[PDB]
Amino acid sequence: TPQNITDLCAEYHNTQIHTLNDKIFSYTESLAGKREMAIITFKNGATFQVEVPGSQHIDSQKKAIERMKDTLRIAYLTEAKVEKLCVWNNKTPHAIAAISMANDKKI
Amino acid sequence: TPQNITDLCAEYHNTQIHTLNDKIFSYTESLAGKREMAIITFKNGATFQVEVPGSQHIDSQKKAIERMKDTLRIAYLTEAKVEKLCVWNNKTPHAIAAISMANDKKIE
Amino acid sequence: TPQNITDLCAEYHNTQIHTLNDKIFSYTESLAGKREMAIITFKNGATFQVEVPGSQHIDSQKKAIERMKDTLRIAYLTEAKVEKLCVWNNKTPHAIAAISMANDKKI
Amino acid sequence: TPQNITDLCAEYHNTQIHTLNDKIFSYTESLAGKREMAIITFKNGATFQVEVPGSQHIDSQKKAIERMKDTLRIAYLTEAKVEKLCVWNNKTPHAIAAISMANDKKI
Amino acid sequence: TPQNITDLCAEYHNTQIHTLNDKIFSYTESLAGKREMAIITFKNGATFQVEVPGSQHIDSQKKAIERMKDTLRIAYLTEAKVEKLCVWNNKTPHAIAAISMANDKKI
Ligand SMILES: OC[C@H]1O[C@@H](O)[C@H](O)[C@@H](O)[C@H]1O
Ligand SMILES: OC[C@H]1O[C@@H](O)[C@H](O)[C@@H](O)[C@H]1O
Ligand SMILES: OC[C@H]1O[C@@H](O)[C@H](O)[C@@H](O)[C@H]1O
Ligand SMILES: OC[C@H]1O[C@@H](O)[C@H](O)[C@@H](O)[C@H]1O
Ligand SMILES: OC[C@H]1O[C@@H](O)[C@H](O)[C@@H](O)[C@H]1O
Ligand SMILES: [Cl-]
Ligand SMILES: [Cl-]
Ligand SMILES: [Cl-]
Ligand SMILES: [Cl-]
Ligand SMILES: [Cl-]
Repeated sequence: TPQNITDLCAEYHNTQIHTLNDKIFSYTESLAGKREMAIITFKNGATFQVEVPGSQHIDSQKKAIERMKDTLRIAYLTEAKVEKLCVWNNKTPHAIAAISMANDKKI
Repeated sequence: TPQNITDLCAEYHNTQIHTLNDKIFSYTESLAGKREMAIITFKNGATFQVEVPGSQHIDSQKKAIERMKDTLRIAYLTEAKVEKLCVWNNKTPHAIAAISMANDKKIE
Repeated sequence: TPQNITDLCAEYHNTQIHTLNDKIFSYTESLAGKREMAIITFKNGATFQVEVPGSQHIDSQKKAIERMKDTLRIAYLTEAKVEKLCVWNNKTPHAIAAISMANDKKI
Repeated sequence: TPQNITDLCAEYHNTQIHTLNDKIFSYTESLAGKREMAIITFKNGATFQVEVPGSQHIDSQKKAIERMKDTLRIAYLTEAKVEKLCVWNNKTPHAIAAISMANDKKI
Repeated sequence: TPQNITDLCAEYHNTQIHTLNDKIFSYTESLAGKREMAIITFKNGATFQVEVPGSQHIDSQKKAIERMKDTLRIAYLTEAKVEKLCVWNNKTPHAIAAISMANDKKI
């Protein structure tokens, strides 16, 4: 089992780490058919999505996808500082796989 | 896959964007039979709903409909600034498809 | 489709609007068998319930009942001002059908 | 239908009211097998549980039990004043059946 | 039935108590297939996980695992002081079984 987001990311193909050390700039969610997703951006312009659930996901991910959208909403609303995101880069926008938050970390 | 609410809205018929850049003024929710819905207004009278679930909605939307109602309630309570709404304009009040929030975006 | 709580209320038999313009004074919830319900009161003495789910409710209402209890709890804990309640008056206490909140509204 | 926690409590065998008028001192929760429960204590030492779900619970209580655990967590974190608890006194620690909160009530 | 996290811990093999009396330093969560988990750390370098649901877990634990992840996220965001963690020591990082929070306690 990995002990941090960097080592978790390294277990998967087509993933990279983005280091943000920043709060989320915008949050978007949709209930439109076939676009039931969230999108977040950072102030520089970096954009990310939580993918629409689909056949690329296994059953255990269904709940985790819903959790990630809860997490991003509350993070946005509390202006919580996001440390890193693990993403799949074979999607546009990049698709969120994991998130870390560590407000007090010296950078 | 769209990158923002405006491009998202352009994928659908009978939709438009409202640019609000303002907090929600009132939040109403109902459990009454056949009116299981939410209604929000902004200070000068602009009014929106989250539709009662029905045969126009597919199963993948059911969770997202419940999520939107949660988002609107917490936005109302925290006085969070709503940037845009994507709505269907073939309903009255206009029916919410998507929402974006971006507090620090400089308005022009 | 109604655009406000007053118009929504007028659609049903056995309903009325209470205008409170006040925060909730007390919140009570129960997990006891056949009394899985919530009760709120206001400082003016008014008492209301969120009814136990039963045969008088249709399937589409089950989720909304749980949502109403969530909404009343967070309103209570944040001292959110409640504008109006739409209630059924053929139950004692009066059974909540809809709630509206509008902090800045002038009175 | 009862109008308050005291009258609700008196409808059940093996129950009693505790008048606390105080915030929760500690909150404990467990995911360990057969001990999927919550425990709260007050500064006077009073200790209570939200029981592990079981065959003594009817289906309508499962959701209410999960809600009660949500309510206690948020009450703990916001330091909300608990007015009264209704508890089953045939379990040790006594098992929570209902809760009431009423911050502005005189004591 | 145990009345506290220490006595709860002593009912299970391969467990131990960590006393932290400190807020969570970082929170990490993942939706990646087969790594649907959460990881928290403390200032002192100590790292803990909430395990991916699996065949080591009984059905009644599934809801409680999801609840624990909710509790840790909200604790991290509010800077709530964690008192003790009960963990399994036959996993790396140590797997969380229970958590207690008691802000006003004398150390
Ligand atoms: O688990 C979800 C992931 O599934 C992979 O197969 C896909 O390449 C990724 O882009 C992401 O969708
Ligand atoms: O997905 C929900 C939408 O479904 C469409 O068919 C309808 O025209 C819209 O008004 C909206 O109800
Ligand atoms: O939908 C809930 C309502 O159902 C009605 O039939 C009943 O008369 C009301 O008191 C209320 O229970
Ligand atoms: O519904 C839960 C309750 O069920 C009763 O039968 C039992 O005596 C109580 O202690 C409590 O467990
Ligand atoms: O219930 C979860 C636990 O199950 C045990 O059998 C295992 O040894 C622990 O490490 C933990 O996984
Ligand atoms: Cl892979
Ligand atoms: Cl793509
Ligand atoms: Cl009617
Ligand atoms: Cl009884
Ligand atoms: Cl064991």
